[PDB]
Amino acid sequence: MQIFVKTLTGKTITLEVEPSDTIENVKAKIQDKEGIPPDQQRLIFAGKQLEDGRTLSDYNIQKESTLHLVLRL
Amino acid sequence: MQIFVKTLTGKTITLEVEPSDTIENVKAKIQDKEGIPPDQQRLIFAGKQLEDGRTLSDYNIQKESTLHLVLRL
Repeated sequence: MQIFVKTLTGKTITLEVEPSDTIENVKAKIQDKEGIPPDQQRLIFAGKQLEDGRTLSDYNIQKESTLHLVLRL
Repeated sequence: MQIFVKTLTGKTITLEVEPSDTIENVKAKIQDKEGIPPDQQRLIFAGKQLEDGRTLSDYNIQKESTLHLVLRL
């Protein structure tokens, strides 16, 4: 399924993911696509800070859901 | 299908597109036709700022629809 990751800059990037993907998997995919280290990534869906060991299905992330990416040092 | 892209200068350019084209696809076509880098392009349809990962069908873009192109640095 495709999901959208939207940055505070307004840029959106598309990722092809599985419901069984974890948040770690998604950060590693953002690392591969955009070069952002996972430790510098904060992901948010539907008002929740996404925690590492849980899956997209756990958070009810679905086709063309938009997640928010906030960068942090 | 043909769509029209109208600039603030009044110039209109014609693009042959598919409903499955994404906004990224359209900006790459404008890049090819007019040499404008995709990062300098802002596309607007029917009052909405067009976001990258979505398709023309998503936005109800249709035959001979007019989009608006605003350039940005």
